Amino acid sequence: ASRQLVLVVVFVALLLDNMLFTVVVPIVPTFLYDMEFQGTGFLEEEITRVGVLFASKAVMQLLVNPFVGPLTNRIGYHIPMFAGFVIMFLSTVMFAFSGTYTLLFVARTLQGIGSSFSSVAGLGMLASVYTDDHERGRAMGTALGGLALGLLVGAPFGSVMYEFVGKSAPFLILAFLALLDGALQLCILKGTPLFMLLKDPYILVAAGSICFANMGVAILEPTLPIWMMQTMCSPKWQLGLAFLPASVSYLIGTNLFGVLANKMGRWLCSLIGMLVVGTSLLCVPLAHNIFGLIGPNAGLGLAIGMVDSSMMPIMGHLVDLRHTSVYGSVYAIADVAFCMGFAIGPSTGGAIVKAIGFPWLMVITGVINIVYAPLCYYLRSPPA
Amino acid sequence: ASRQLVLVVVFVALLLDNMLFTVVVPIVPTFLYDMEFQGTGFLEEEITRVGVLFASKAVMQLLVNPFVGPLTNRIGYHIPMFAGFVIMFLSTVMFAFSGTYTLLFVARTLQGIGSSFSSVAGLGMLASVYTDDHERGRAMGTALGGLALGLLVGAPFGSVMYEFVGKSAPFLILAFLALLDGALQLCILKGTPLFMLLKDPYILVAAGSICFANMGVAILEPTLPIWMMQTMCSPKWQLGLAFLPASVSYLIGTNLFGVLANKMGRWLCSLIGMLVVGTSLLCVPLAHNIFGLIGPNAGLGLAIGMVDSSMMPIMGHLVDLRHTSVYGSVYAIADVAFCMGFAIGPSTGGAIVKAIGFPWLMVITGVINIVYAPLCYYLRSPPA
Ligand SMILES: COC(=O)[C@H]1[C@H]2C[C@@H]3c4[nH]c5cc(OC)ccc5c4CCN3C[C@H]2C[C@@H](OC(=O)c2cc(OC)c(OC)c(OC)c2)[C@@H]1OC
Ligand SMILES: COC(=O)[C@H]1[C@H]2C[C@@H]3c4[nH]c5cc(OC)ccc5c4CCN3C[C@H]2C[C@@H](OC(=O)c2cc(OC)c(OC)c(OC)c2)[C@@H]1OC
Repeated sequence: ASRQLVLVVVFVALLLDNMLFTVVVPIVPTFLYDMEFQGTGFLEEEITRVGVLFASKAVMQLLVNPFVGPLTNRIGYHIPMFAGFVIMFLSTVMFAFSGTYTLLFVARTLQGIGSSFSSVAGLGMLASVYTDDHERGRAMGTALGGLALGLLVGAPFGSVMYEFVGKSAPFLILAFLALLDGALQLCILKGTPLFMLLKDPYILVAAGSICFANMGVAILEPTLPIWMMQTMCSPKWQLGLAFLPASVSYLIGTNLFGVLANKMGRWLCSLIGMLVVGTSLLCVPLAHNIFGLIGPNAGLGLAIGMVDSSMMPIMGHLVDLRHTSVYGSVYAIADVAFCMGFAIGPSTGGAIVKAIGFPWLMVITGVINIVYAPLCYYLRSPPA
Repeated sequence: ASRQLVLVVVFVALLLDNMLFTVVVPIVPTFLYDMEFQGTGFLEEEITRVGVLFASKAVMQLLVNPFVGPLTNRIGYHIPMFAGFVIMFLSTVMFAFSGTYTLLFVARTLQGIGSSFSSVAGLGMLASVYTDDHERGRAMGTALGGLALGLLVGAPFGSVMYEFVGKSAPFLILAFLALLDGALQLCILKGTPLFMLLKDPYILVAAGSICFANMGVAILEPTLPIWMMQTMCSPKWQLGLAFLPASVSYLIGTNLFGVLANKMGRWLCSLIGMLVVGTSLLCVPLAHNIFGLIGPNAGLGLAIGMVDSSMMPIMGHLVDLRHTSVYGSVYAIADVAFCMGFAIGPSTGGAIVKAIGFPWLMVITGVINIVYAPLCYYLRSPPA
């Protein structure tokens, strides 16, 4: 029993969750194309179903989030984390051994449930173990940076491993890593609820800004590989590599602008980030080769880093100013915003790409971001 | 008689016209203040009249512009140019000796008529003298360079000279320069009309682009000095110097982006420059000292330079692609945009500032520019 073991456990759990989220994007469209028969343009018939597949995790996470907290209060913290590891291992094995469409849907649903359980339980355990105030910050920083590390490491992993070792290599590797995390976890040892926090306009503006900024990436996952295979004629191992700028630029932007944004005002950072997201999504569907998506994706990642570094401190400041705040107050609002974006984006986006073209979806999302960007003016000098 | 005299005549005429347009900015409100009266404040009662006074030039420029063409065809070019000198000299003398509000109105009106006549006749004479189709570009370029140069030394001239020499000095100097231009002038010697060009959407979008880009500076003239004397409490000689960044930044931006815009697309330059304007007009009314306007004014000038350097070649290309083009079709389409901007901006700005607050006007203009910015996506790849 030591304070570092819980940190390493939460680190590995969040890394595994984000890696399993990201790895699926290069793999599902390629597998669905391969099972029927770069050859054919029949993917338009399946776009609504591939889009609805991705939203299952967000929908189940939203459905299961409110019940997690009371369970942790009445039966502790370790058992919900063990449940999360078991569900994650079941999800990864089901992904590895699935052959049809329904099995992948079940895998995504189970992954959503396990992710919600593991996230809430791990945050609770890290809060409970450290009781120094200042120390909690350096622990939460490392644990939350683990998510970005997993996102960076796992984006081109699946696409490269699918065409070389097979369809069951990355999922079994993630299963072994989850088994290691579970084995490590085997050796261990209030105020203003969220629905009141979402009742004031100042928090709602920030949450909507975060959701609309992340919908650029939310609706680019299930629709970009299909677009690449239909038009660009790129090989199957480069589909995951097109998302590397979206992660590297995000990490660079979040570090640099967490350093710099306090000097020139946070609302200006949010406005410029939203505008850059809109312009980047507008310029995305003009590329005729894989090298042409290096620019717009990088700009997109930089603008999302802009918004995510300029909005969280504003949310914390508002919660401290007008309500009573706890350690995880900002986390619940951020998670609700992310899940709402990931659950509303793909489900409507698939319908839009069947009804009309893929570029019109990008133009619509960019225009929505640009129109919403002026509304960040409200956040400056928030009244008590 | 030669070909380098007409160039200097058109140069001096455009230079003096722009100086007389710009030097009235910090003289009218200060004259009203020191004729009606730290300082008791009532300028909110007269802001509407001050705003309406500035629109007369644009209004009867638009009213008189259609009639100058057939007159030039029937009776030549030199006589309408000499009439411009006579009307401009009358306007500057009237500005020098005016004491009441009606005289300033009629002087501005005369300046509008003289500016329209001088501009049309001068461009006609420059086109008539040169008939090489290569040196004509340099001939227009020098005159428009003088047009740009006037607005640099026009704004921080009246404000500085007013508090040190008096109210009758700069107008008399401009009158002497006008008489010199007339003395120089004394020793001298068709397709797709405009109303059909304003019928296709691809030109109307560009015209609205230029107009809504210049409305930010159009509504900033009559209302910024009054705001400065009401809040910032600056001396009377610093009102004119607050517009120098909007001139220098505009010149720098127009040079750089005329060099650079073709590499990254003209529509993207316009889209980026219509958002810098919206942010600049939003950060303008937050300053609490004179030194806080150096940033937003420079940004506004840079964005206007971006738009004006990325839109004119688009208009020329569109007119060549879909219609029949002449020497100054882009000139006419730009004039109809500038005059509409200067005629619609100040009046409604005065009404808004007397109805709601001054900062709300800049917020509305910035929101309008941001909303209209996505519509520049249409201008890429226009069909034939
Ligand atoms: C699945 O990806 C995630 O799930 C994370 C990211 C979401 C999004 C994203 N997805 C991609 C998928 C790709 O595959 C092809 C490629 C690129 C991207 C990008 C690029 C852009 N990107 C940003 C990532 C943001 C992460 O969230 C946090 O960093 C965070 C930080 C906090 O501390 C301040 C929080 O506390 C308040 C917090 O509360 C919930 C969350 C978020 O959840 C952990
Ligand atoms: C009165 O100001 C004008 O009247 C000129 C400018 C309008 C606007 C402006 N006003 C100010 C007043 C101030 O006092 C306090 C301070 C700052 C500014 C700024 C800063 C920003 N600025 C830009 C200036 C632009 C000029 O117009 C052209 O340069 C032009 C070029 C062309 O060549 C391509 C044309 O041909 C197609 C053309 O056709 C009609 C016009 C325009 O008309 C001549």
